[PDB]
Amino acid sequence: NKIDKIEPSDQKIKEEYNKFKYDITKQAIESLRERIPKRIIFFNNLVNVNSEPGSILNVNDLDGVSYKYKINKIDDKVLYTHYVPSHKQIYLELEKIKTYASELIEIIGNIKLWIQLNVPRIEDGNNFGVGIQEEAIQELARVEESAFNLYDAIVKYYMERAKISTKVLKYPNVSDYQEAVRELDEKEWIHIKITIVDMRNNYIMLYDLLYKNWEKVVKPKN
Amino acid sequence: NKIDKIEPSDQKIKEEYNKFKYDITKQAIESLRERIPKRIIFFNNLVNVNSEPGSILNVNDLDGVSYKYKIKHFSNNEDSKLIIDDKVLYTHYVPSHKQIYLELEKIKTYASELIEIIGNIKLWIQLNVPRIEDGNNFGVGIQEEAIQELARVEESAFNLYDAIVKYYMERAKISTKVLKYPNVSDYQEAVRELDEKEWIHIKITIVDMRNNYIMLYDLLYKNWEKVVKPKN
Amino acid sequence: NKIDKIEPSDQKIKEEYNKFKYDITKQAIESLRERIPKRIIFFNNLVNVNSEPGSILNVNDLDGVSYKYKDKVLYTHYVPSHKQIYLELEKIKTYASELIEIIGNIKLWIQLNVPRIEDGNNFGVGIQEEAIQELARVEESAFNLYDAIVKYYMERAKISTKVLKYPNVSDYQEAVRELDEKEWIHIKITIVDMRNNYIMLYDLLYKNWEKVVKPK
Amino acid sequence: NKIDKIEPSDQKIKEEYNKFKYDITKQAIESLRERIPKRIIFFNNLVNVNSEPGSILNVNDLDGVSYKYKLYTHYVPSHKQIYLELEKIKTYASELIEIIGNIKLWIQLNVPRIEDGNNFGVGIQEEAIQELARVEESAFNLYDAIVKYYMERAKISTKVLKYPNVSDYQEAVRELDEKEWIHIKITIVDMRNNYIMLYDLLYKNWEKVVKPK
Amino acid sequence: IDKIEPSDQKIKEEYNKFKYDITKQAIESLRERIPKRIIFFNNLVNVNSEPGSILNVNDLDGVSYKYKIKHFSNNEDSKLIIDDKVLYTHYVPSHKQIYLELEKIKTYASELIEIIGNIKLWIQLNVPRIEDGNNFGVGIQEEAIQELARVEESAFNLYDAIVKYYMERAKISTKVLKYPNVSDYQEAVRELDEKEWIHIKITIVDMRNNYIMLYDLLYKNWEKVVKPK
Amino acid sequence: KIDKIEPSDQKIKEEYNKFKYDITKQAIESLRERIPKRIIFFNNLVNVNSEPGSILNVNDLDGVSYKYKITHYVPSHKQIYLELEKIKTYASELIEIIGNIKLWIQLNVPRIEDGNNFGVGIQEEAIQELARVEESAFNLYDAIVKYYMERAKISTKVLKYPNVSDYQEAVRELDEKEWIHIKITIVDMRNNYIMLYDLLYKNWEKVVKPKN
Amino acid sequence: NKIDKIEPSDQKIKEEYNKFKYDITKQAIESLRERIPKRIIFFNNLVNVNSEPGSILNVNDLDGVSYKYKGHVKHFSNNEDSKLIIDDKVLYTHYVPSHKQIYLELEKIKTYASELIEIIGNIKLWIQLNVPRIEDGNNFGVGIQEEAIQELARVEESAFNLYDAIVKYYMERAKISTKVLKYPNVSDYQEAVRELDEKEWIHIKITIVDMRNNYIMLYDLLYKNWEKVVKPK
Repeated sequence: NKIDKIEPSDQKIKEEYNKFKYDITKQAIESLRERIPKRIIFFNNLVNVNSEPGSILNVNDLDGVSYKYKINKIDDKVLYTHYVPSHKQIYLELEKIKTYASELIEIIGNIKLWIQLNVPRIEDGNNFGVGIQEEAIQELARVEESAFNLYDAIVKYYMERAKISTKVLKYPNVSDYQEAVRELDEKEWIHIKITIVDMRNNYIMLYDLLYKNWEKVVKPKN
Repeated sequence: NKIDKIEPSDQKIKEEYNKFKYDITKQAIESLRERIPKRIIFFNNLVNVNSEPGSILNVNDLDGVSYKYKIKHFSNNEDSKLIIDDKVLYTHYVPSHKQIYLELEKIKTYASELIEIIGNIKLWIQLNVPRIEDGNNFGVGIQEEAIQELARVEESAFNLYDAIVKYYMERAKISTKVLKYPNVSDYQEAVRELDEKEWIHIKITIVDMRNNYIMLYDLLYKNWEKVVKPKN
Repeated sequence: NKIDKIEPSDQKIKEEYNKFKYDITKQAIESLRERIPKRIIFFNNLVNVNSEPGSILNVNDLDGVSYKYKDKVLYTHYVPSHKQIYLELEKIKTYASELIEIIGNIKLWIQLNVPRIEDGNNFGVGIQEEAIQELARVEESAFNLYDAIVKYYMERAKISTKVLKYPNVSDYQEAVRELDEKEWIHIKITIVDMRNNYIMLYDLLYKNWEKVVKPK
Repeated sequence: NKIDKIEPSDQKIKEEYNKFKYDITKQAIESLRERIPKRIIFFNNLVNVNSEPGSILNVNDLDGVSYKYKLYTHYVPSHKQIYLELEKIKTYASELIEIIGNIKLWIQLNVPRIEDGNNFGVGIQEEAIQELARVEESAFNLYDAIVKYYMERAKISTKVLKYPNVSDYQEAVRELDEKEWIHIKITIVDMRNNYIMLYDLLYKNWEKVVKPK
Repeated sequence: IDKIEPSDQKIKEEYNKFKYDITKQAIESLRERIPKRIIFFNNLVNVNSEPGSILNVNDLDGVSYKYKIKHFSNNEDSKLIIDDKVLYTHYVPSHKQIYLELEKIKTYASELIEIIGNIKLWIQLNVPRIEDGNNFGVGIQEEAIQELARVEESAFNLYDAIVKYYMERAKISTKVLKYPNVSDYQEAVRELDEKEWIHIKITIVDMRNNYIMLYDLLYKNWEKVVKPK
Repeated sequence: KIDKIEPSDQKIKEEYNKFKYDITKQAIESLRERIPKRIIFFNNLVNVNSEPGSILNVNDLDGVSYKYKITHYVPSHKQIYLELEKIKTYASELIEIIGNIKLWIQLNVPRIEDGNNFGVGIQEEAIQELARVEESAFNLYDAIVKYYMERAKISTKVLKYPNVSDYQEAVRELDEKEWIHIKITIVDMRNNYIMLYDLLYKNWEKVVKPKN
Repeated sequence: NKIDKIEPSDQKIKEEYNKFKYDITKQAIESLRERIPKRIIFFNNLVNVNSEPGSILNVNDLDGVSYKYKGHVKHFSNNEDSKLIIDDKVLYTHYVPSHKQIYLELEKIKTYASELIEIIGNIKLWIQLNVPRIEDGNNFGVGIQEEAIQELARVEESAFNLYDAIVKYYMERAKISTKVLKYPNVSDYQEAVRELDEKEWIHIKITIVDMRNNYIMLYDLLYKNWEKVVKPK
């Protein structure tokens, strides 16, 4: 009543699948030999490890005047007596953050998939090297998950900033609402810079982790 | 009060039941030999592993202009406030993202077929769990691990249907805020970001399809001997 | 510190109680020999395992035009309910009602079959607990369907309220459509989970029947 | 650092205290020999185990027309039928809480002095107290759940008045009533089944519940 | 330096007196205060009562304190505009019967926290130096403190719950005024009062039963609570 | 590279060592004097010898002077305000005293080694209780803001519904709750000081030298 | 399936990578030998351990009168403390200032938190880079390394949350001030503003102590376990 072999029946698909496992290995090795070290230097050029404290995580280049509450005393924000514009400077920086996050997820996802495809058949005993594989997969997914949540967090920034702006329009002299907008912008600005450092450091620990344990990641058994 | 057989009494049902267990095994084997490999190539053809970094998870092909706030019902009164049927009424038009709609429809298709295929492979293994015994059940642990990984992918795809309703609800809510507060520019940026978020989530969903289909296939292929006969 | 035996004092009650334990066992065996297998085949006929992928969990047979935004007062804002989904939801509740009755009595019978607590040689009693737990999970799972149905109508009503207030904000109308499409899928997934739960319970009891009845 | 016995000082209270321990034991035994079997047959007569599937948990006896939404004012009445059925539930739950609490307390009063080893029978006692407390807490939550029904039904009814043509709000009232109707009957079955498993559990492990050592 | 006895000798004595005074109060509670309260609460909810004679609602006034479809005597049952804000003159009385019963509940809870609190503290102060092994009696001490703390914390939450009753009753009563056509809002007030009435009585039983299981627990394991080693 | 991490600046090394000396000084001073003084102090406010119900009562609570008045305002409970200020003082001094005793024990955990570190568990047990009481006192500042915010909300409802009496009963019950909560806090102060002191005193030998 | 070495192909990249690992070690050692002890004494100078009880966590230096409701910029100067109709919507000209004293103190907190995040991240990364190749057995010292990394991340996340709490302060103060404008008859709303400011003043000072204590607890942890943190094998 049964056959118990599950090789793909279509021989053309069987080759395309095997070509796929080859192509991943290329991308995985390629990321480790070229892409990732270059990205380490890239983010380091943005947040140099040798910087003195407070020279990275500061708020001095943050424009606190161009994008605050304004009064007016084929169109735009001119038919209204008071508007509250968005922080274009933070917008431009957030756009860069998403690019760093996308390219990270692509790179990490294929390296993680490659290690998963290298996990051997489950057996009893002598699978200490498999734990190393699992630790690497775990750390890769953790970094990947962290970058994935950035896209949703950015929508929350605009939604939260907009809510406060409505309150500023209703209570334009209650100053704590305006300080809240400023503080929201300053917080997002700091979070952006901490994200960039996390990029730099994550690429480094992931590269260092895989490099040290490369022999067990590839051949986890004898 | 001491009978110890519970085979179905109806011989027609006994036949229909046994045929059902056969059909499961049949469909499960077919999914592994053809349906899954075909989809591995399919999704890879959509998000190729050989793509250059940033060429998959980008937003360059997302129309960010055709479906933003503009300045059909109630054709006589455009962009106005009405009092109709004793209630307040906004004849302000804010369109949906026709581009995202078409992509979201395809996602549900990928999710539907995944639940059907993965669920049956999971069901087949579950129905293949042996009688509970003490000891010598290491192979049962392999069965449980496979069922867990199969169930995780299945549940992840199942959550997509509910999440899509939230996209339209969330997009609709913010658009109301743009209509009430055209001065708060962040409400317009929030709509813009929401579409960008959904566009990225769509593409990451497709990659997860590709990768889940392969690791599940690769996992089952490697442990196939213990998944079928966990004790002999 | 007086007398320490507790058989029911009224002898007529003792008979009705013993009769009750007989009536459960009959119903429990009957559920395993006929009621559950008959229902497994029924739900499979609704979501057949032999269907091509996507032909089960789809939305092709869902009417998406008859019940969208278009008598009691001299009104203009009328928004009907999805009569097609209503009929399917009514069928779901019967499936859930019949499940709780069938599974609950099988569970009670197994509970009544747990022996006196003793130390050791109770591996089969652990099997009994697994069966009772799995039966209770399926019972609890089906039980929550009634509340989920109330939420569907409530959620559809709120969105429909939003469509009346913002008749040109198109995403509110998409949200109604997607809500109905979601329920249509959930209805079918509910039927699959019914089918799969009944058989996994049946397969579980069948394989371990000896330890379920005589764990010692 | 003075005196190390804590027997009650008042001899009249000491007598009343022991009488209470006697009265508990009496009530508990009476509950197991008469009160619980009597209710098992009682609840079974309301939800007979021999009923065909769906004949218990149905909605056929639920009035779905008398209590729906009605110059012209418009009111929304309560489901007087569900009111009537919910009142009985609170009666069933109250009598259960009274009965189980004293049986649970009696076993608690029968838990021995803590010793090392040979306290396997105490585990039987603990298991029994756990199940009694579980059933008691389950019945206790019914009073708060009933207030939510009226609160929830009132909320939806407000929406029907505000949006009298959005029919899903009217379906929500109907569905809520059908949900409460089903929950009522599931509660009655849970009563029957709880009384039986509690009685069956105590009967089987009676020797260790009374003499754990 | 490695000794930390108090430098002030008057303080050092007062501290020893306090440990003595606690031991005094705890024993008094076990010998007199607790048994008296066991009988007291039992006289309120006698164990010999037939089922339903305790947890019923027959003695609850459900008619005197419902909304009748005093300040601002000129405009009765009306909506006003004062200081540019909305004003409702509508009168809705409080449930005076439940108020009197709740006041007693707070008294029972206050006396419980004081009595149970000192017994718990006394046992805690009797925990020996932490050592490895031969600490089976310390587990008994820990078990007693846990049950003592559970009863104490349970009673402590009653003060907060009583505020919620008045807040919830007022909220629903507000809805009855806004929606006199929604009959379920009127049913909700009734059920809330019936719920509080039942909860009050179950609280009284829990007082009775907690006093007994606590007294029985300490008496049976008294030897290990004082000399766990 | 190089494998020493003594502070490079010789001036900092002295300033740092003086700090660790000052910590030990303050912690011992707290255990020998500050804490026992607090035990007697709080006991004199909630005497253990009090008859039941004489502590946790509401008899001394002014419940009429600060109710809804008559154009209509709603005043604050000045009596509770004065008692809340004292509560904050007790909590501040507690955090300061307990924090240094906790910090000193944390600074006294030895170098990590494998096995024969039963005494380190005692240190951890002591730190856990010290932090628990400190965290409990820390939340008092936030809880006080909630009192006024909650009281103001109810008073807002009383102004909107001046004849719905349950809203007025809610104000009264809130004040009575805060009055009781204040006193339970003082007892918890008294009891925590003793349980911490008694715990440290009994296990003092292992708290200081957990390994010999 | 070919070669299983993944050294960077460009020798130039290997130099910047190796230079980077050296530059971290420099920064980490510099932080442990100089930066952190300096910070310990600094925060101690703000909340001195030798202070008598209640002299630190008090409210005596808090201006609670200058900024309550009767460097900002008053708007709608023609209509003061009134309701207006602007862009067909509701508007309250009412002026309610911020607490400049709390503002200045919060600005200092953010610098303390930023410099902490910068310092801790490099020490943590350095230890992460110093965790050896995974091997079976003799990895008791790696547990020390992991424990050290764990505590470093806890402190780093703790400081990170200060920025959001500061946004919450202003939002909370603004809402209550809104209530004071609507209900000047409810005296408890005015007390809530006062208590909110008093709460933040205390939280500011407790934050500074938590800084001080975390810097020393991290330094004390690394100093005592230095041999196993660097060479666990």
